[PDB]
Amino acid sequence: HLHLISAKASRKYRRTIACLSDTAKKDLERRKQSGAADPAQELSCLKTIKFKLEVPEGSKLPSFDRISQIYNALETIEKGSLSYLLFALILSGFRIFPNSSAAKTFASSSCYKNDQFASQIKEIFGEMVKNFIPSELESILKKGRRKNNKDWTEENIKRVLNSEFGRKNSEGSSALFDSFLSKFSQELFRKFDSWNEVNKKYLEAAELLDSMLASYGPFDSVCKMIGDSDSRNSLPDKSTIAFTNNAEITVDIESSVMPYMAIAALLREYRQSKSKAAPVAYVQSHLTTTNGNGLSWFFKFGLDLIRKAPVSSGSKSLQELFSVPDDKLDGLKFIKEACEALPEASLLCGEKGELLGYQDFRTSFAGHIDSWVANYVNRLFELIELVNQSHSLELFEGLVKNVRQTLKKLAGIDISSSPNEQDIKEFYAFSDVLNRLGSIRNQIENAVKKLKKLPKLNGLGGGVPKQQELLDKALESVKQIRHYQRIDFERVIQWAVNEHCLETVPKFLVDAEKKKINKESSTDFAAKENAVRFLLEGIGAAARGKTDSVSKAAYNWFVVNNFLAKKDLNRYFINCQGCIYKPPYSKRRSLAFALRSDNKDTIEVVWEKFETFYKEISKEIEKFNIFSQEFQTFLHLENLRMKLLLRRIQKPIPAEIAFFSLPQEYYDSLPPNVAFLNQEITPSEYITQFNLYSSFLNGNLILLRRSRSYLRAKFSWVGNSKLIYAAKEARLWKIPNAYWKSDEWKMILDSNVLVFDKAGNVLPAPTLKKVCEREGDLRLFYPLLRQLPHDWCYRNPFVKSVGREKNVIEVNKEGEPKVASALPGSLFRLIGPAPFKSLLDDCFFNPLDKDLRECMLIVDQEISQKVEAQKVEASLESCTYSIAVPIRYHLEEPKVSNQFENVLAIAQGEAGLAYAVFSLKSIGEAETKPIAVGTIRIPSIRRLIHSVSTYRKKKQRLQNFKQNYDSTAFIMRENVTGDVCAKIVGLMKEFNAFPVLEYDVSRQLSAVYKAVNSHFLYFKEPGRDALRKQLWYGGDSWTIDGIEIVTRERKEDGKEGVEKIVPLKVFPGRSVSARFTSKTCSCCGRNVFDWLFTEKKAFNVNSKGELTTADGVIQLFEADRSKGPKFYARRKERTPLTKPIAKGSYSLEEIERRVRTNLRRAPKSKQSRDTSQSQYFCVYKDCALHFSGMQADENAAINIGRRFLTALRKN
RNA sequence: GGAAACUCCCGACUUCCUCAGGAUGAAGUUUCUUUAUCCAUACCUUGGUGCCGGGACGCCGCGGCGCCUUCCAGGAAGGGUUUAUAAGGCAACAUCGAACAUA
DNA sequence: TATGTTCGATGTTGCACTAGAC
DNA sequence: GTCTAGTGCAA
Ligand SMILES: [Zn+2]
Repeated sequence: HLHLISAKASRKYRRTIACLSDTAKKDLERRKQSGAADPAQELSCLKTIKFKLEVPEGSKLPSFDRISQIYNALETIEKGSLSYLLFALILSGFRIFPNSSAAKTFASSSCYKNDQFASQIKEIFGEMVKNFIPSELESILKKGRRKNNKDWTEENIKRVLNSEFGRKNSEGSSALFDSFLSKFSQELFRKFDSWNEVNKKYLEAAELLDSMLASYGPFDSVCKMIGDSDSRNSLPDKSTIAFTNNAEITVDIESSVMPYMAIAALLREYRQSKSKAAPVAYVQSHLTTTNGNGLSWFFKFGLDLIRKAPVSSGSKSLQELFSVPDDKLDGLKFIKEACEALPEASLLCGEKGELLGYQDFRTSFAGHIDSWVANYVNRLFELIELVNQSHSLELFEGLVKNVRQTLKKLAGIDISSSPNEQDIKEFYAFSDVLNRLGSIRNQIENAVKKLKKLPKLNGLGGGVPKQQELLDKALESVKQIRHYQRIDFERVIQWAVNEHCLETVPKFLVDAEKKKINKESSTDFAAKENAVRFLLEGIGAAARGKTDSVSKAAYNWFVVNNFLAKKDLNRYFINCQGCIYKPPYSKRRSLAFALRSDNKDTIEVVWEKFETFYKEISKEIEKFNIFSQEFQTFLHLENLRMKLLLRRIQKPIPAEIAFFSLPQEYYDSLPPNVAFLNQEITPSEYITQFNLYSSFLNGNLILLRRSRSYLRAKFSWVGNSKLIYAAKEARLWKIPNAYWKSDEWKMILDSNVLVFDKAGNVLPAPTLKKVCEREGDLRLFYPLLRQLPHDWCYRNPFVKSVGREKNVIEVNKEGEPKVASALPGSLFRLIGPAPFKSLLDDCFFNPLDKDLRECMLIVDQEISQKVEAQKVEASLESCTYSIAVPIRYHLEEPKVSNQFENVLAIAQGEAGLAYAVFSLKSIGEAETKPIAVGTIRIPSIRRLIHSVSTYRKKKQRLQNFKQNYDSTAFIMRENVTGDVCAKIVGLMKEFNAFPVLEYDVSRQLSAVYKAVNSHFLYFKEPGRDALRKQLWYGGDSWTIDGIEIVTRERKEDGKEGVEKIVPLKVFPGRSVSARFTSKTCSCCGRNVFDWLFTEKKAFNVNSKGELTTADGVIQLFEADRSKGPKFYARRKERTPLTKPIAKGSYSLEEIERRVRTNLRRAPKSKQSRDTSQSQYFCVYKDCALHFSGMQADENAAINIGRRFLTALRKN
């Protein structure tokens, strides 16, 4: 038919296109002038693939608890976790730096008089120079250079020094310091023969520098300084940590709030140092330390060493230069404690395995931490300004300012004290307080500033959840919630009894109902039938659909008591459609059922009837599980009754009576609905606060009713990028005969790599060995290696595949095959389909195209909860080990260049999508004739619409234990979303066009459309952008040469700017405001909205219904009455509009509905999958759609095309 | 668009198409589709299918049956309706806010 | 405003080179 | 020649 590209072909089309993006073109250009292309300096993207790993059984795999334990070491902020220690370190008076050198200088702060020297430098050079202080000077000389920075030419030396000193390329400039670097650089080139020699001989270099400087001015001896600090260094070799006397120590403090202080402590110093950097970045520099570099020693050598030596006795006293008294030694005790507490690294090891250490996780750990640091620090600042910019009120002001100190001290801006744990507690409480008052705000506002709540202070967490413990808490939570449920229920009714305020138990509805219908309606007949409905519906709802005892039981009630016809009951109950009670003066009125004429039950009776029934199930529910389908239903009934029971009160309630008497442990937060307990008598408002128990009850109930879940532990370690290429040893390969006609394979036989079976069947493992050893580029056999039966596997992270012989080849990051030794039963086989596996190959054989990146090991332990001992107990089920391997598509390859000629206009039908293509060439007023037009199926859509209104139970799929809400709905949208973009992508290829899509305006369905737009159109928001780049392979924008478009921005207060034209850029899609794209006609070219407005601002229908317009003659029709009501239904043809309407004179509005009704007519057959008004015809007798018909999508598609086209009043 | 099915909901236990490549050929102006061995082993989704079960609607002589039409006396011309050539896949963690809806 | 559902979004990781000791 | 513990390099 018109079959579009899908799968690999579309991935190829999209990727190719990426390469044609504006940036990519730039990159290629750069290569001409640049010559060599950097992998990291060109467009790329990451494509992650997950492969479960087929670990062979008979492997020494650890218990999940053992696996679980480590993971927690890594991610939890409790004592015995890395986060604590890092926190302990700062808290307990220490500092972490990226390198060893910066550490030594810091400690020996005294030896280097940076303050004066800079002072002097300014006077003499008359400008402050970046990083030109003795302290920093020492590191620079001492530091080493890599890559092409090592080249020992005068120029390179100057280049580096320039950069280090923030000196700009000013050759012509006769700057005092600029000309000093040249002299210095020039005088350094001369006297040392390499950079490596410069580091070794660092006082000589220091000297020289001081010597040169001597000529310009009087400066102290750097080298002396260097020697001086050098003499006093006590620090362990390469320590990236140091102790500060100026620091404040806060040992033995709360784990929950420790993070708060360290950030605060560091933040405070940010100010002392008068740093120019952002606060967010100052702490990340100083906490984690620049790529986990600080922790590389600290987690491996600093940890080891800090357990083995004693705080004071080399004694960790002189090594870290502690206070001689114990002014600040309380500090070492807290960190010494932190180190032993952290368990030694365990059970994860490298190849030829030896255990991995905490230093191997520095990158990820730092990323986790710094992410939080960014977020938390941003909060405070938000908080402070948040603050800066009825006894309780008394409390606020008094208590408000104290909040400033909390925020300020937290932020490190107050040196009055370092924040107390209580400081923290106060903040929330205040939050507690402000919030109430805000509501009060709203309290008298509907009678007729924002003391709005303030945001939370962030926290950190992590580690596998304790499944059993959490479950048990729920169980106890549930028992207690029910228990206290009753008491609040019992007492309030009891209170009512004494004050005798109870309304008629069943009158309530009648009264309440009757209030709804604002009219006489005889005495009490019109409102009592509807009162009988209501009871039925409510109780009707609980058991409709369910197949439990109670549900069927309820059904029986309806059956025995004969409220409705059997057919009727079934449809309500069994088929699950239609309803017992219609809201009066219903706007939809979807054929309200007929309660049986015969039954003569009275409203008072039903409640007595129902009440009796209710009693029955209550006896029964006693024999069932709390977590049960039956109980679930009963609760539904119980709530209705209980509320109805509660609702029968005509007087307000005493606060002491209704106080929601539930302990705190069992619950957490009450929304704002419940922000009260002067003026607290609540007129029938106990219902909502009352509803809490159920909702609260429901949450725990859900958790315990969930049969399956999984817990996840994930690990990412530097250097975990090695995937292994192994041969399928057990198989015999019959190379096809026709393989030898190609020169390559011809070449293969000669090399004698191959080893045959007596039968002439190649043996893979044996042959594999040959290929490894035949000296040279392995690349010779890459083609064979791609054909030779092989498997991609991964080494067991816990055991040691030492290796005696070179079994297989192992592949790294940029394609780095390395003949390694693989043991038997030591590899895990990656499990995935062909396309997936193939990429893995490409990563090996073809690195420039794509290469492997660091992977993540994910261990999902699946647990399942089941009921025993009248409790829910969880038991471990299956463990799956998976590997997520990022694939970097360097791409950065070009093909035969091209551009978009046509345009793709897209419209979305609710049962698919429609398009229209226009040529770039036809840019004149006339001839905007669409090259092509059509529609595409896309079934998912109807599935989405048709499911959301059905409200069916979401598909059960394993959920993380952490997740407490269903994500089933989300995934589907993601899916539906995919197919929609696919087609557009598909269409795009054929027509070499770039799409134009309507801004949005079924609501579930809109969510997806919103998303679809994310993929093509340009948006700033990171989420929207991220989606796009995924599709277009990191591509940014494609600009069409020779075309451009008219833009119209705004200035201020919604004011029109100016019509400016610029070159046209498509991302690869652009947008158009679809204002009544649908109303207008594609062929006609005339909207109907014109007289719409014109007439509204300031009626001669004919016999068949003709109207005098400005632009033609609009012929409005009514339901044809030619053959009778019963018949069309007979064929199912929907009663077409062939019959005219002529009432002589019509209202302004009347035609509006008429025309409304008149254009988007519906479907030909009743048995359509379309309910939407799929068809629209231009009204004029002129338009060809009048007699013919069209699809709204195509039409709208066209208008859309045309409208956009006008814009590009460019060439 | 090739080949197929036939009213319409809600539920219950089975089968799995498609999939990335390598040396070939036979044809059809730098492409289109066929076909041989051969490596790649099939992950996560959206799905499809077979099956019972509980029901419903539109006719009809509590029960039979099921897309509308029309012509030979159960059969030949037409209409519609629905589709599988399946479709998608960038991971992870921690944080924060509320966000939509339904009558 | 009220009845029940749910996502929406920020921030971070998915380093690479080599002097000196294994 | 092999490896890892340091930390520079691009930003
Ligand atoms: Zn028209």
